[PDB]
Amino acid sequence: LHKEPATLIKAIDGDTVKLMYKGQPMTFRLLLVDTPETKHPKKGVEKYGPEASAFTKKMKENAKKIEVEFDKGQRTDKYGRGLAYIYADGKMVNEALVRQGLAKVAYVYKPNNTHEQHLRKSEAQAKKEKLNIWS
Ligand SMILES: Cc1cn([C@H]2C[C@H](OP(=O)(O)O)[C@@H](COP(=O)(O)O)O2)c(=O)[nH]c1=O
Ligand SMILES: [Ca+2]
Repeated sequence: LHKEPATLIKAIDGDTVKLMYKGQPMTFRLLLVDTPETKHPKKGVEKYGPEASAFTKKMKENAKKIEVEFDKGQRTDKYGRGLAYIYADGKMVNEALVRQGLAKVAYVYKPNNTHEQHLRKSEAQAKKEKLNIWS
């Protein structure tokens, strides 16, 4: 796997962002995580939804460098969103959210699970500390 630069266009929510990738505006969906929904009516504004978005937003807006890291499988989901591990100044946003109890490790679709254990460990740590989602 390798990191590729991307430029923030707009953070949509905690796990979905619009990035300029290879001079192309693209919506990216954070691999292996699920931040609470703030959009979809069928889900409603979920607890920590807002917090997860602010977090991603903040992390990404304050970053000097944004990098996208595709996994070994599909790079896009059925919605056409790029599936990556996104890094803000070398910090994986996916993990950052999980570690904070702002996302749960979800949608682990092999073989796009390269950092699953990593994220799982951070999630365990967040549950362990009863952070946000786990509080
Ligand atoms: C993270 C991720 C989401 N998705 C799909 C699973 C869900 O489809 P459905 O929308 O049909 O439930 C949806 C979850 O994304 P969101 O959390 O943005 O809703 O996106 C993938 O297909 N692959 C992935 O790796
Ligand atoms: Ca989500």
